[PDB]
Amino acid sequence: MISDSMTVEEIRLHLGLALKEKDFVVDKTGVKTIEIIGASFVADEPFIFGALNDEYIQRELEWYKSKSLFVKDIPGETPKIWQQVASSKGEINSNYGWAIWSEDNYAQYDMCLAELGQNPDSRRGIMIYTRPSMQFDYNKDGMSDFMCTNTVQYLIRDKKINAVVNMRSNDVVFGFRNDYAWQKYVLDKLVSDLNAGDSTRQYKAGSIIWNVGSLHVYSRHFYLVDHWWKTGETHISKKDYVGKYA
Amino acid sequence: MISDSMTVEEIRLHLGLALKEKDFVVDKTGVKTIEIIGASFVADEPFIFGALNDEYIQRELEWYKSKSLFVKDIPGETPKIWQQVASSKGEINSNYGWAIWSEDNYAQYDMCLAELGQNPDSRRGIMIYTRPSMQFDYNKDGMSDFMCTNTVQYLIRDKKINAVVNMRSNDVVFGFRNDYAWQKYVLDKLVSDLNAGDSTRQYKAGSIIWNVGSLHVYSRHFYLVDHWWKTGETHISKKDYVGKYA
Amino acid sequence: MISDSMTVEEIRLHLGLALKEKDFVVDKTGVKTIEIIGASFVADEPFIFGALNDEYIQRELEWYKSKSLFVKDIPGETPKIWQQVASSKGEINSNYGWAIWSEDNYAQYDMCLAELGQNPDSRRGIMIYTRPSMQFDYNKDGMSDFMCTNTVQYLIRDKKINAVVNMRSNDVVFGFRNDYAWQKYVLDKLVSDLNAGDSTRQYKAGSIIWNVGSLHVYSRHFYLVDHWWKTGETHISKKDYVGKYA
Amino acid sequence: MISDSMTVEEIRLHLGLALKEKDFVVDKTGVKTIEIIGASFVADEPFIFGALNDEYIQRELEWYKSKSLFVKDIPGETPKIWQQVASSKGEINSNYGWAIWSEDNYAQYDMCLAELGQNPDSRRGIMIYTRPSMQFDYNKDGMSDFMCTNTVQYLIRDKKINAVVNMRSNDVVFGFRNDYAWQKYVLDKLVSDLNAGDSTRQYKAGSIIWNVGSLHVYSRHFYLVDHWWKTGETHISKKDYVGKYA
Ligand SMILES: Nc1ccn([C@H]2C[C@H](O)[C@@H](COP(=O)(O)O)O2)c(=O)n1
Ligand SMILES: Nc1ccn([C@H]2C[C@H](O)[C@@H](COP(=O)(O)O)O2)c(=O)n1
Ligand SMILES: Nc1ccn([C@H]2C[C@H](O)[C@@H](COP(=O)(O)O)O2)c(=O)n1
Ligand SMILES: Nc1ccn([C@H]2C[C@H](O)[C@@H](COP(=O)(O)O)O2)c(=O)n1
Repeated sequence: MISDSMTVEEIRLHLGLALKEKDFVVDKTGVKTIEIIGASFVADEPFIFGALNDEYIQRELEWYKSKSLFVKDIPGETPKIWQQVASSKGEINSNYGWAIWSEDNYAQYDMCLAELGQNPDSRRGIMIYTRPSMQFDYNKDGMSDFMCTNTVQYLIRDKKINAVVNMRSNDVVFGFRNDYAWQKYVLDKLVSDLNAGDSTRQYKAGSIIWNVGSLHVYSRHFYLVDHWWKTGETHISKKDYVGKYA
Repeated sequence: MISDSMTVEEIRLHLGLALKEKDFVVDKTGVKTIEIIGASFVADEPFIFGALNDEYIQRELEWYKSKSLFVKDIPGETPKIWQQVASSKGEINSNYGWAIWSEDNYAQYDMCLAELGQNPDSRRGIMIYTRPSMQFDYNKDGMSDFMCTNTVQYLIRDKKINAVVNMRSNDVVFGFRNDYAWQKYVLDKLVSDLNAGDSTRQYKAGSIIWNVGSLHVYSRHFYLVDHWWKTGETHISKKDYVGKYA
Repeated sequence: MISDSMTVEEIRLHLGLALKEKDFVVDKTGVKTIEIIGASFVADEPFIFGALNDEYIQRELEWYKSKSLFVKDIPGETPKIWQQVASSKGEINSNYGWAIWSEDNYAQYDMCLAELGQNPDSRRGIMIYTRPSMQFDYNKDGMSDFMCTNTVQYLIRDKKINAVVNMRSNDVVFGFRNDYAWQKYVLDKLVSDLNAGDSTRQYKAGSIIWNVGSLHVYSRHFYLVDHWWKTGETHISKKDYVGKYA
Repeated sequence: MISDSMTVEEIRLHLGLALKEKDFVVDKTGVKTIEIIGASFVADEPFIFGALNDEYIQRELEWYKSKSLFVKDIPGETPKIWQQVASSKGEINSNYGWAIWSEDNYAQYDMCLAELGQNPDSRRGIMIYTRPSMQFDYNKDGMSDFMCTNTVQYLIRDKKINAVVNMRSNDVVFGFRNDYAWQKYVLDKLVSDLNAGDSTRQYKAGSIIWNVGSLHVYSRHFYLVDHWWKTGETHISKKDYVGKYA
């Protein structure tokens, strides 16, 4: 059986409770955050707070597909968040396409596919993003990029494929929305590739279980939580917002 | 805030429900298991079903401390479970002492200690057990040992250090009891070392949160689940047991 | 006066000298090239090395005429070189017909025609291919197509119309042959259209001056340079070739 | 290899030959010019004919740094050449600081720096000054300013950075001296910024290659060419000059 987990709605409630109680934690940049530690929930919605920007997600998907570890290869103008985190040559660590499709990271996609193709019940169907050398690699050439995704395991039960996503650190507003788009993409891909290998498999995408060490909102997005707490709306324009989180 | 997780007592209940409903899954050895996928609970007891064998746990601790990748170096008679999984030269992968203390695995314990000593609020305080090359390493020289522990992250909040344990696969009866004893040991050690570096820290051991891709019971231990379901006792002698799981 | 420039024969000689001296530069694909920087010569021959394929050039002319930015609209089977450089929807940037005849690129042909029709001596008769936004456009939707032609200026002196072609990057073997066919076409067109406006003009096509930032040969075509260096023949079948550039 | 180009001394010779032969072309103002079409030379001197006025060049540098498209913002008294070419509100197009540093022109300097910092061997390292809409923009609000510089490309070879400057039109006497001072400034800046990003790069300024569609001298400066032809002096006072170009 799949575990009886929280949903995104209940995560929203706990994040609102945390802000209500001023349970703040100081980020490495010096700014405040609210936070749930050891979060586990079914990702039954594609975002938590904020708006869906399918345009950005598609540019990031194309970058993942290229497997490039240089932020300039992100289609179009590179987001400043990617610029500030990059090395002195424009390099990073956290291209998730490189992580699962590069032979440099030991063919994570292909090996998980072969595993599950040979034994559908396997507990060893897993894609390993992070690496032991990350202790030293995260600030190579002055980058600041310690891999936030650790592992994603895939379990086929009742002809549905469930993903168990293990993250170290996930921003609620931008992080989860982008990362979920990615994990949903890869799950759909895996289902396709297994079904294409044998037409009697008839697998379907199951649940994505999201496990996060520190799931947090930054102070600049507190107004989103505050507004939802008052009104029940998961998004406002920063201009239309009124309340103490200015 | 720390998430509102299940406790061991609730995990027992769900496993008892899975057996009651005959929710069986076939293991790679061909034997049946019951199973919870994407389990997440606070490890608030040192075992789930069965009895505590402090003698064995101490021998396995001594083996971890040696950092030896050979099963003959387990003090005394090497258990058969370790023999059947070892390579042709008696080698394995899953010595957790090697994983956190060897320089070959990039000094996991020391680097996580240095991180947390420099920034107590860090989300980057983590010990990475598994590795990308595990896709190929798990059956080197004919061993069968795919690393079950992925990562353990440590978060200091309110002067308590919480451990978030991410496992791929965990046997409920033997695995959890031994693995919990290990993770408790390391958490206590980390607290001590951080406190020894500065006497004003005054950190204390917090919660151990257990995240398991597949948390399962093998058919040979079904009689334990069944007996608990009927009586509420978490252990019987296999000889004293009466019921249909013989 | 028109400047005393190199000819194609002298370009051949310098390219042979570069290969002789192993003056190699590593392409972005990881492969080797020889190269002349800041090349300037009169294009007094329709190719440098290799053979003329009038069949391909005509298919590319028809695509230019359609002004389509999708590579599938190239008549017949699309060359793989155009496929690998295209976006995820089959789109590119470098349709030169779009560049000079589209109203989206500000009517370059028509405006240059009007300029030269009004003042034959003008220094402002120019067709601008590239654009400032090319810094961001070159990898839109995952294409890899940074416009190689910058500008072509047209100067009418002594009743002859001279073209000054400014390119960023030009492949010696395929690039120059195709691109020259195009630039010769447009020059002949411009002469026709100006003569048709006034029968007393009697303009004639003059010289095409080719200016290239990086004029290069890829390693897979080194055998052409090598063979010419030994024999003086500007083409061999790859099968008939014998020498160290296999 | 860098192409074997003419030097400034040879350009002087060809201009002296053109005047000797009365190879005149009528300017748009109705005045005569001598002219070299498709000129390409290494700028190995900071001027061709005339005298260096470091005072004026510094004022024009300060104007470029402000990025202002209004000629009144040139420090001190705005030169009449800039007044007669400006629009009804004093606006122009050809502030080169605006061209390379404004976000309105798509961040030319920064993007070329990011390209070359990521791949030193790149052929895509370029600053695009002009734009397709210049066909309409050159006489906006009655200005007369059609961008004279098209593109400048930068190529790093043998740890030297070579600039390839592509101009549509360049006055030999005032234009080249001012424009060269500008391009030298930017090349030195780019070297500094690349070296500051990584101390092992150790790049040095290479050659500036000057490519001009129409390189010309106006009739009011013919006395300079004539005097040099006779004596070899690259400058005279107009009062001290004696000869038929009065
Ligand atoms: N795909 C990603 C990459 C990064 N992060 C966020 C999580 C943290 O807010 C920050 C990483 O910081 P740290 O390394 O300090 O956790 O980036 C994320 O949510 N998802
Ligand atoms: N420290 C460990 C090592 C192994 N296992 C158990 C979990 C599975 O029952 C088995 C590994 O099998 P698989 O690799 O098929 O998951 O070993 C465990 O519980 N804890
Ligand atoms: N009409 C074209 C289009 C492209 N290229 C060649 C020049 C380079 O070999 C490559 C472009 O690569 P880069 O953008 O890296 O210069 O394509 C060319 O010669 N002519
Ligand atoms: N930075 C600049 C700007 C302009 N010009 C000169 C070249 C021509 O003499 C004139 C522009 O005229 P046209 O647009 O007719 O070429 O200005 C120049 O030399 N350099």
